[PDB]
Amino acid sequence: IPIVVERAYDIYSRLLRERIVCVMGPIDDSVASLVIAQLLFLQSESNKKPIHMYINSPGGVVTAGLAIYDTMQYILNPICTWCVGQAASMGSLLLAAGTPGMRHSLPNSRIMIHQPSAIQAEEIMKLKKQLYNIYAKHTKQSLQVIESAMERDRYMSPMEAQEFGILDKVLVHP
Amino acid sequence: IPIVVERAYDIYSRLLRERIVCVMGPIDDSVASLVIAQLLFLQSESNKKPIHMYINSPGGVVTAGLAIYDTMQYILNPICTWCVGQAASMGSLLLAAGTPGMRHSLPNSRIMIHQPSAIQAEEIMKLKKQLYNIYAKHTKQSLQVIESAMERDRYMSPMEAQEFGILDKVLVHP
Amino acid sequence: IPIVVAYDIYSRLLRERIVCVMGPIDDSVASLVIAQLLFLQSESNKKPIHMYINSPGGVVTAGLAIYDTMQYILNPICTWCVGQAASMGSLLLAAGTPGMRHSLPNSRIMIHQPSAIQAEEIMKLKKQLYNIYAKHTKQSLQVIESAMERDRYMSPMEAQEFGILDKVLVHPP
Amino acid sequence: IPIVVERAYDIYSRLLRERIVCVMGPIDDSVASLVIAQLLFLQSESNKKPIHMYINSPGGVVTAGLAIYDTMQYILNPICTWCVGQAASMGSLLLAAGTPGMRHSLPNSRIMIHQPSIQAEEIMKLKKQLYNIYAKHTKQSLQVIESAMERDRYMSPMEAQEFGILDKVLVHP
Amino acid sequence: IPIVVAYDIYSRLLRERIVCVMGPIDDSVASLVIAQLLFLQSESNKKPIHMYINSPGGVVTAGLAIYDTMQYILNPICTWCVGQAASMGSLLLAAGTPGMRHSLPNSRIMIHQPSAIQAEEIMKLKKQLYNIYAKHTKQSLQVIESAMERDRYMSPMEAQEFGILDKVLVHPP
Amino acid sequence: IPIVVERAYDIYSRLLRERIVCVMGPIDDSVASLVIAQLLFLQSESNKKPIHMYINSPGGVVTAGLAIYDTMQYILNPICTWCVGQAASMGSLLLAAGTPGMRHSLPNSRIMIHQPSAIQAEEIMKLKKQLYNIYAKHTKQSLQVIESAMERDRYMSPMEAQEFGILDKVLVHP
Amino acid sequence: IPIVVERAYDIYSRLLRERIVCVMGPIDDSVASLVIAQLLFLQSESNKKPIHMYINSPGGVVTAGLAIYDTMQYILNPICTWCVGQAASMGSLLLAAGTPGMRHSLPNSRIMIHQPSAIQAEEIMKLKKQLYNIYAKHTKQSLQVIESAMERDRYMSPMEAQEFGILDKVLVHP
Amino acid sequence: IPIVVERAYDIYSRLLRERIVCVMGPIDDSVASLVIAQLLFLQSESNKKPIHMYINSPGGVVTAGLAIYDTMQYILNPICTWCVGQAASMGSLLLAAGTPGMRHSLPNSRIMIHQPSIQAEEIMKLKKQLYNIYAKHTKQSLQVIESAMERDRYMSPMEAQEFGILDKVLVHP
Amino acid sequence: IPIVVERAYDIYSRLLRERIVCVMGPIDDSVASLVIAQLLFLQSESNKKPIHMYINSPGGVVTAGLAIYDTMQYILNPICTWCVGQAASMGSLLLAAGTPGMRHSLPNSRIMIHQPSAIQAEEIMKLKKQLYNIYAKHTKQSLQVIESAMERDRYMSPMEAQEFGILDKVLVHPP
Amino acid sequence: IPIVVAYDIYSRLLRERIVCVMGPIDDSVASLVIAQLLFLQSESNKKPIHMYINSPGGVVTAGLAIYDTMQYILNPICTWCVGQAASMGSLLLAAGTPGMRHSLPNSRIMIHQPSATIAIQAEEIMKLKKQLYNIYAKHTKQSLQVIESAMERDRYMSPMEAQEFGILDKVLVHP
Ligand SMILES: C#Cc1cccc(CN2CCC3=C(C2)C(=O)N(Cc2ccc(Cl)cc2)C2=NCCN23)c1
Ligand SMILES: C#Cc1cccc(CN2CCC3=C(C2)C(=O)N(Cc2ccc(Cl)cc2)C2=NCCN23)c1
Ligand SMILES: C#Cc1cccc(CN2CCC3=C(C2)C(=O)N(Cc2ccc(Cl)cc2)C2=NCCN23)c1
Ligand SMILES: C#Cc1cccc(CN2CCC3=C(C2)C(=O)N(Cc2ccc(Cl)cc2)C2=NCCN23)c1
Ligand SMILES: C#Cc1cccc(CN2CCC3=C(C2)C(=O)N(Cc2ccc(Cl)cc2)C2=NCCN23)c1
Ligand SMILES: C#Cc1cccc(CN2CCC3=C(C2)C(=O)N(Cc2ccc(Cl)cc2)C2=NCCN23)c1
Ligand SMILES: C#Cc1cccc(CN2CCC3=C(C2)C(=O)N(Cc2ccc(Cl)cc2)C2=NCCN23)c1
Ligand SMILES: C#Cc1cccc(CN2CCC3=C(C2)C(=O)N(Cc2ccc(Cl)cc2)C2=NCCN23)c1
Ligand SMILES: C#Cc1cccc(CN2CCC3=C(C2)C(=O)N(Cc2ccc(Cl)cc2)C2=NCCN23)c1
Ligand SMILES: C#Cc1cccc(CN2CCC3=C(C2)C(=O)N(Cc2ccc(Cl)cc2)C2=NCCN23)c1
Repeated sequence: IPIVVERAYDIYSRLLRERIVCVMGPIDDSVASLVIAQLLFLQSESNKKPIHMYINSPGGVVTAGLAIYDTMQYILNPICTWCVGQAASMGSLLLAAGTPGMRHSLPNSRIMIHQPSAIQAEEIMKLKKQLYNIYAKHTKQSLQVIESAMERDRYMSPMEAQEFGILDKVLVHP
Repeated sequence: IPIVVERAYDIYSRLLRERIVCVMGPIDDSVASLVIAQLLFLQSESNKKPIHMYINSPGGVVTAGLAIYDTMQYILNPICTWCVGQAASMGSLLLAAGTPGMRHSLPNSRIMIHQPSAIQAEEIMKLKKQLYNIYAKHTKQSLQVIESAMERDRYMSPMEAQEFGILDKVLVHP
Repeated sequence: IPIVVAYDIYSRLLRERIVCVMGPIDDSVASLVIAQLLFLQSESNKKPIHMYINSPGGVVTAGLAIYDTMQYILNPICTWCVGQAASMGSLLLAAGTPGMRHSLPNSRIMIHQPSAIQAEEIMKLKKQLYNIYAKHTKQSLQVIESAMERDRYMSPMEAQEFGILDKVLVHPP
Repeated sequence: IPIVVERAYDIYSRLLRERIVCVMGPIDDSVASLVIAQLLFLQSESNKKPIHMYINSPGGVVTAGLAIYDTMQYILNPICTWCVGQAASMGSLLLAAGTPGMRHSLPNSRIMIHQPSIQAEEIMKLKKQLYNIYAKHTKQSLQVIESAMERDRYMSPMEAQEFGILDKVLVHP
Repeated sequence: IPIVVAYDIYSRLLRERIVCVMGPIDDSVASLVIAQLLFLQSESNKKPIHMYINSPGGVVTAGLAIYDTMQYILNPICTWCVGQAASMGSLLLAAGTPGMRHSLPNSRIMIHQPSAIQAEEIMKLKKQLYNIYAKHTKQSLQVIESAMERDRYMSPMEAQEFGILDKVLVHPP
Repeated sequence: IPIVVERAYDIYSRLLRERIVCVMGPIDDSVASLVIAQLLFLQSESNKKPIHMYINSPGGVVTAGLAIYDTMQYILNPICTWCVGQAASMGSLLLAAGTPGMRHSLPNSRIMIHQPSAIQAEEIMKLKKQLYNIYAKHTKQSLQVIESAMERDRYMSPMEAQEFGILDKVLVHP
Repeated sequence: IPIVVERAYDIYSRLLRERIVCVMGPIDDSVASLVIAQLLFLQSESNKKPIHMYINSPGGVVTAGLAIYDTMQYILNPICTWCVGQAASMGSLLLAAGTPGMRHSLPNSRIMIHQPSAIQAEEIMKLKKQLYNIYAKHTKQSLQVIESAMERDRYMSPMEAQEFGILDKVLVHP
Repeated sequence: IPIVVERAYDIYSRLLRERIVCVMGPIDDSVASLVIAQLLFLQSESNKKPIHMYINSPGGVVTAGLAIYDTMQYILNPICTWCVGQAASMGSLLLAAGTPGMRHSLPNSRIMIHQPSIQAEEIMKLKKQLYNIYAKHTKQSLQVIESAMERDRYMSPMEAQEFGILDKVLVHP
Repeated sequence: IPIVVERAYDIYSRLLRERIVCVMGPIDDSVASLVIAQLLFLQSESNKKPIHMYINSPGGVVTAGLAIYDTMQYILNPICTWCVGQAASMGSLLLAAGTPGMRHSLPNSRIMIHQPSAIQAEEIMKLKKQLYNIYAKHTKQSLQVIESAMERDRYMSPMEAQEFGILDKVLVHPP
Repeated sequence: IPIVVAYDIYSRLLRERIVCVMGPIDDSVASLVIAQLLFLQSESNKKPIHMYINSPGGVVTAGLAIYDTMQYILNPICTWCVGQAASMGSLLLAAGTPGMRHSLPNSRIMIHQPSATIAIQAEEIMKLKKQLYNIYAKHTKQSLQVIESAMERDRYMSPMEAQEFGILDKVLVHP
């Protein structure tokens, strides 16, 4: 990982200085802990300067993704979400959880809300319903529209995602 | 692990200077030794200022969880416990052992006191009864209610765990 | 391992004169524990050292090397058990200074030994353990021998009654 | 496995023709199914002729050993148990479960009723089933069985005879 | 395994009343050797059995199970060592009928034992071996004990002098 | 393994009915037990008819080679040894231990008496001297000539091994 | 492997009844022992009925291949060799070792005399020279022509092999 | 590995500043190179100040242990050897090679000169080098060293003192 | 790796500051590139000052051994070779390749010039003959003598290696 | 890796304008060698650059990337072979600037390519081989047919034979 200088930082530390938090790759408890630590640090530096979440994630552990979601809801800051590459499963929940008006995608990204695939059947569906309710709330779709949509094994383009309510804006340049 | 200026710390060192101790992931002896060392250290800086324990944990080794528990009870400081993600098995014992009035969860966490399925049968039950007595004391439920509940292979929402006495506050914002 | 203020937290512990024995005891754990005991003795021959024990046991000869160093140095040694002290773990707990052997209340202590050398050597080593435990608990050889045959754990108060430790502590005295 | 002629038979088939069932090596569901099939087979050939069970086992899966134990008790035949090598844990339960007066060991065998090492309550429910079985067939009290089982040790055939696990120690026919 | 005239060659050996003990001894080797000894006894209680031993040793309790069966049956047993008889191998060689323990001239014999159970059990097993070896070599316990401490092999003639075997054979007598 | 009619045998059973014993590949205890069983069996069919041992072997376990050797010396039969391919280490000891006048090789075989580089140092040398004495006896070379030759990490042609006394006849045709 | 009937044989046993010996695949000591056993059996059934060796082999252990060669030279029978697929390294030596006039190849086979790639440098070259001398003898080329040719890492077609003297005949139908 | 301050030093660097060289765990070429580098370094700082070698080793590669032995003999410094835990095989050779009067053990250590378990002649040439080294430093005859080394056993520090491997058994400074 | 004292260094760096280069363990291309880098650096610091090479090795890759050899011959510096533990196969070639009069062993070392047992047969012999010519040259023995001693799978003591020409002095203590 | 005075020793070599090509060539080695060559060119596009080669070969496309970078930069490039230069290693050796390609005396050089690459179609493997034929022809000044016949031969050359063939200019013992 390369070093940059004005002051020396490895490049990911330099991104944190810009108020950017990276969510790349599968989400597990360790990624969630490092993402949460950064969200709370950046709020500490300022309650109202926007925070940017870069998402390129195929998904990951549901409870770890919900821990990130709950922290995003908890801090006061506007949070801008940006999808590069893809946002599948828990990645798309975090993308849709950004501050309204500030959820973005680059033009070739792929977005999926279908969930892939130790605990009991009652617990798996309780978690499933929590996802149904988060998605309904942030997309402004009905529970039934969410449930039928998550049953489809397929990706959407940024513009379909925009029309469904996961995203507000599709980019190309600044 | 990103670096943050304040004066250059990795972000987990910065959490500790905020008096936050992280309990993420399975508990084993090496997790316990690190958590204990940090609790004693924060006590030595100040025996009055509260300490905050952040818990996202599926449980782990019982004796190592009991070492953390005993240290929490030993130090003078008030201890605020916070659940994000999940607090299951020993994770939820540590959450319930926070200072009364100061046990919290974020809204989408999942809490389980049922214990997961080399020592003798007498020893396994002796440990199990040590857990029954700890949970009964911090929830103020009777031993028989703790015993029947832990037989249920379940998971509870934050609001149920509040009513049961595992925690005090379910918060969404500051 | 976090950094405190510059100091990684385990080096800060050593600055308090705390030596940690967490986990299976083998030769390199023993080499590090011994290095630390001799270092702390050279800082002050008389100031107490604190040994934090959370351990399932380990290699007998490595255990006896730590034991021999503990008896060698001039310092008083406070032992503290958290979590557990099983097998060689509990030998090191029992070997602290008379009056300064402690446990927190939910610890489990065991002196039974779990199940390459000849049979005569295994028995010689076993009798060295019987003699060490008899000396520091003040029990007879026969009592130690019969107790070590029972595959069970003791609570802190029962270990206190048997003579493995002196005090079960809930809060700071 | 060599063949013996009389008709051609592998040697283990010859033994079963002798009314001998072998319980060798760890007990698991597979072993239990084969042992049970053989006990039931021999009963259907005659529910009066004795059945011989040859045991050389370190033990194994408790529920699999209980399945064999129950079948032994269910069939009408007298059952002679013979210990060669060792009978440890479930091994020694099956040996002690033979028909009274018909439980034997060769002279250099080792016998252990200590058990080695699913939810905590279920582990003790199973252990209680073993205490009740050992008490019934040895005629010791429950308290004597429990103390004996926490001792991590083997017995000689003569000690196991005194305790009630066996009736006879042999040398020759 | 070739076929001779119908008979695989190892079954033809059993027809000569030869039982092979080749290789590490474990519980299934012992179960097969015992099955064969009892089979051959039922063919003729009095006809000699021949035991071919080429073995580095193995599990002690499995070894003692074969030993106990050898002493149990009525038959005389000729032991023959080819290649080697180490540890439990050499116990079974020494345990043949007095006068009928043999070796070919380039065999190596060892009674030293190589280097999960408690230390007391390992010593009990070791003393059972001392008593077996003392009985069949006619040496005192002290002599057996000192010899087993030496990590070395003996030639056939030295094993003959020590009492492990009776005859070193080059050609058919 | 093909089957041949004569009355249906696999071809290795047919070799045995011709009084041929195969010693192919590394020698270990299980090879030795099978070779010994066949030598005794062929002796029991007839103590006078020659037995033929076919050897293509890089050597193997010393004690197992010595068991075969001792059996060869024990039985009454003349034994013809034949080397094709190679006879190295214990393989070449068995070749040299054939009945005098009846040791052969095919033309392109390679023969080595040098020994390849858990027991004590005294035991390893005791075994080594047992081999020195066996080779000296069947080649009728002196102990010191056998000792220096075996130090040479070499391989010899059939004609050299004839001159050294390892074998008697090098044949191309009947 | 399927069974055929007039009399039941697995198909490879039926091939042996036709006096066909298969050398397929890499040549090691085990293949050589089974090939040798069959060559000697078939001579036993008849001293002068031709034997057929089918070769599709990338090569293998040199000493094991020389053991097969020496047996082919030893038996009295005419031996017809047939190459299908390929004959590389030791496979091509066995192909060229057939009775003159009776070495054949199907039209798409590939033939290589280049040798691919524990013993000392002196031994590797002694073996190499044995191959040089066998190839020179059966191809009627000079040692120098063989040595320079084996240095070329390349396959020949059946007709080049015919012209070089490895083969006598290239087929297409009976 | 914790840091100690005076300047920052990992604890093993602090020990070397004390003129202490650690020989822990198996001896191989890597360990030997580091030990040798340290002995030579300490000599260059002073060829008179004693060097202390702390040994807790089951042994290891003979030639690597001989490299250390030769360096120990080569440097001019007095060398104090200290055994904690165990000194077995090459371990015990290095312990016995300390400067006379300066060879120590803690009280519960175990010491073995039996060696555990390339061409046969070369294995004995090496073993002969070890016999000569042990005879020189213990002052026993070659015949006494050879018989002692074939016994598969450990000695206590007091026995090893009688034999000439050590001079002093300690408890405290 | 322990640390030693201005300035502080790991002990292997401190060795190089003394002009000591270590060849411990099996010789492969990366060991050779490191030893070579160290030889050429030491030559640039002083072209005339001796370099010391410490050898405890069982041998290794021949071409990598020869690459060290050629560098040792290339530099202007005198090179003292020291054998502790063992110098086998390529290790003993490097030991013999030190400056005449400066090749040493401690007393209990074992020395072996026998080579242990993908390239063609002709290349293996080409490389073996290069080893014969290097050993002949630095021991002052004939080719035939070197060829016959290398067929023997044995080790030499320091004193027989001395008599054979592989080294000059067996030392027990400093001078 | 030892420190010289702070400076790990491989960084000290880069300060001498030496670039090391040790061991097998793959994309990561090529990236690091290219980075170093362009670095040294930016320090001075006239001071010679030194490539040390001890290599059995490696991935063709990654060798060709180094070759093209050597040809692209302006500096004179001296190539030095120690140990061996096989397959893509010998291409790089031969690609140094004329008059400046060297070998130490016991090196082994091979232009035969071993029987690497993602697996590829038959026409692509031959297209690559013909790229290597051309590069070797241009720098050895041999005709394509001599190059082709020579690479068919599975063998190593000595340095003096490599010098006659046009792969290197100078074989040397000392400086
Ligand atoms: C897992 C988790 C989690 C997620 C959302 C909220 C909380 C509640 N927690 C509860 C407690 C708490 C909080 C916030 C806080 O944001 N800060 C300031 C701070 C934090 C981190 C850094 Cl690096 C710098 C500054 C804080 N300083 C003392 C306590 N405290 C948990
Ligand atoms: C395992 C364990 C364990 C758990 C709970 C209590 C104790 C008792 N122990 C007993 C001894 C003791 C203690 C507290 C202590 O809290 N501090 C101050 C300190 C500690 C760590 C750090 Cl990083 C900084 C400051 C202390 N300084 C000397 C001894 N000592 C053990
Ligand atoms: C293995 C071992 C071992 C265990 C217990 C005692 C001894 C004897 N040893 C014997 C020698 C000795 C000793 C003590 C000593 O404690 N110190 C001072 C010192 C040590 C380490 C550190 Cl970090 C700082 C200071 C010491 N300085 C020179 C010699 N020396 C061994
Ligand atoms: C698992 C199990 C099991 C164990 C103990 C008793 C039963 C009850 N069972 C109940 C049913 C039953 C039984 C006996 C039986 O002993 N025999 C005769 C028989 C059995 C086996 C063989 Cl080989 C030959 C003959 C039987 N013939 C039909 C049904 N039947 C189960
Ligand atoms: C484990 C074991 C064991 C070892 C030594 C003796 C005994 C006692 N056992 C005790 C019982 C017993 C025996 C002998 C017996 O030798 N035979 C005859 C028989 C056996 C096998 C074969 Cl193939 C052919 C014939 C026998 N027939 C019914 C019971 N019975 C155990
Ligand atoms: C291991 C071994 C061993 C090696 C060499 C000699 C002996 C002595 N032994 C001693 C005993 C003995 C022998 C020969 C014997 O050759 N035969 C005839 C026989 C054997 C095998 C087969 Cl298939 C067919 C026929 C024999 N029949 C009864 C006993 N017996 C051992
Ligand atoms: C390895 C090998 C080897 C290769 C070439 C020749 C020999 C010499 N050998 C030497 C001895 C010998 C031979 C031939 C022989 O061809 N036959 C007839 C026979 C063989 C096998 C089968 Cl199935 C059927 C018939 C034979 N009958 C007794 C001895 N004998 C070895
Ligand atoms: C392997 C090895 C080996 C073992 C025993 C003696 C020798 C001879 N060698 C011979 C050469 C030699 C020596 C000593 C020396 O002890 N020192 C001083 C020094 C060494 C190391 C450190 Cl870290 C600091 C200072 C020395 N400085 C230059 C040459 N040199 C080898
Ligand atoms: C692989 C290799 C190799 C082996 C033997 C000789 C050469 C020739 N090479 C030829 C080129 C060359 C050389 C020497 C040189 O020794 N130095 C000075 C220097 C080198 C390294 C360090 Cl660390 C410090 C100083 C040098 N500076 C520019 C070119 N150059 C190679
Ligand atoms: C893969 C590749 C590649 C290979 C050969 C040439 C080019 C073209 N490239 C084209 C671009 C380019 C080049 C050269 C350049 O040599 N330098 C100077 C520099 C480079 C590296 C370092 Cl570490 C320090 C200085 C340069 N500075 C900006 C752009 N640039 C590619």
